[PDB]
Amino acid sequence: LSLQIDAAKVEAQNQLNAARIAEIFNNMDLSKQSEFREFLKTVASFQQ
Amino acid sequence: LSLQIDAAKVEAQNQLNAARIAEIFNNMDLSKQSEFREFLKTVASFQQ
Repeated sequence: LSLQIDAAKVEAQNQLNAARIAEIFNNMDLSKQSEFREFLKTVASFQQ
Repeated sequence: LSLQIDAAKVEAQNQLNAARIAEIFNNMDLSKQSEFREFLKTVASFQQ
């Protein structure tokens, strides 16, 4: 009972970690570069 | 039982901390610089 329960929720946490962690690195870095293209967008409006 | 349960939820909280903390630093700083590009946007409307 506790064996397959705990192993099951262990793998559940495993998809939780792959999911959340990937969301972290991706969303953080890519949103940072979105702020980058946005800075360059405002500079583009300046050149306009 | 309590061993793999508590270790399991410890790593669960670990992804919770990486997730939420990264959300903090990123969203705060990047949204701050969004207020920056927004100030410069209003100044751009002034120059217009």
